[PDB]
Amino acid sequence: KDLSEAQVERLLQAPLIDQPLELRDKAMLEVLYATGLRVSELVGLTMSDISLRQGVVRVIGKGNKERLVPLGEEAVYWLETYLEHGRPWLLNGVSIDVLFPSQRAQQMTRQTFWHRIKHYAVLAGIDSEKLSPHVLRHAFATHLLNHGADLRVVQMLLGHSDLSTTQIYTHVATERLRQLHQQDPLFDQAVQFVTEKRKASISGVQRQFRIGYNRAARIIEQMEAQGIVSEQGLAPPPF
Repeated sequence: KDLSEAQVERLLQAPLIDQPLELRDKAMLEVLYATGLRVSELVGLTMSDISLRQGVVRVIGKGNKERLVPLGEEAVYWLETYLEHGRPWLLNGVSIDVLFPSQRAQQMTRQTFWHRIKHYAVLAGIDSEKLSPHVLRHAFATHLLNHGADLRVVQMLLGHSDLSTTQIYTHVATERLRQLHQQDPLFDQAVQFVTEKRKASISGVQRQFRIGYNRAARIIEQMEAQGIVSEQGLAPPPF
């Protein structure tokens, strides 16, 4: 509307993670998707706003009021990965507190990050000129609410109410913070992974090739078709 789930998934998958710059953008997109943060708040995050251990980001929103927004598992993974393996290459020795610095160690603006988002939207087969931040945020929201594994209860009560983007993300943050307060080209690669590791799980295929949940799922499905795996409720091991 006009964005499909499939366009959302391609967009998140488009970044090329051997490039520090795109690995940054990958983390940025995953945070945006999970948290519903505004682009202006995203590009303004500091290192001190993140807690990977707690799984939350601190955002100064309305009234300049600090609140904690749960990041989710994918954003945590890609943040970790970015911090270890991408961000140092963006500084080249320079020392700054900006979480997502530009190519040349400066804070990005909403508009320069938006230029990045347009680049990935093209690869994803999206009209990058028609696309706007509010349409993007709302497609992220809708997709999150419909596929977040921990959000099925929220999906059931509110998925059909056609809430605003902000309302979806507020309900998502509430539910996720409640829980925290309680204590295909990859097919041949995938076949060799599953026949080797012997466990066939959507989660493992997902984290093994760092792809989205639904792509991992459609890869365990192309396998049940071709005769390779046991059914949720078979092929010999290589070597």
